[PDB]
Amino acid sequence: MGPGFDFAQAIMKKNTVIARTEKGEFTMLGVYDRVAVIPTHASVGEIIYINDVETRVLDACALRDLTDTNLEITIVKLDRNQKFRDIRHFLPRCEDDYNDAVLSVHTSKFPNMYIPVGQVTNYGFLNLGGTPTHRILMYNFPTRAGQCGGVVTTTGKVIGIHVGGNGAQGFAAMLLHSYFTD
Ligand SMILES: CC1(C)OC(=O)c2cc(Br)c(O)cc2O1
Repeated sequence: MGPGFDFAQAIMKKNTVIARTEKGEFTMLGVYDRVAVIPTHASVGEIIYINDVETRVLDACALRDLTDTNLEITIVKLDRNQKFRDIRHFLPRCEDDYNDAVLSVHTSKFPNMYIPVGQVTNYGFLNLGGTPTHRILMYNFPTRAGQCGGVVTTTGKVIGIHVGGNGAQGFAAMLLHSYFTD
């Protein structure tokens, strides 16, 4: 409908796949080469389904900060025959607050879904499902089961992936450029 939705659509149309694990179907953001991200609660194994194709997992790393605190981001390298468009230059370098964000989801349950969530707070610490978690972003939208892995964008920046909610607020794990240096 406007330039926020334009940037979100550009990311969804080229840089997402549908990931299926034993714990469900997730929006999965591809970042560069065969490297993608997914919430750590997806419990990625040795094999994952990518757009309903059986795919070997070459590497999976559940990220923690240097306090050894959960970040809820797993970086996955996929044995796929095709590379993602490199979007690392759209990742923030530092922790920050944002205005006017969009949460975008693409699954069998929620195809082509875009939500204007408004202001995003650098919330920091969250007890997420009983697990102490750092680098959480918060938005005041009643997000629901099925939106985990959804991409959080502003115009020109990919800032997080949706990892939970409490019925009134939604919570995303930050994406930082430093997670994807090589
Ligand atoms: C009520 C409650 C906790 O129920 C869910 O199952 C749920 C899942 C996601 Br994902 C979310 O953003 C928010 C949610 O709200």
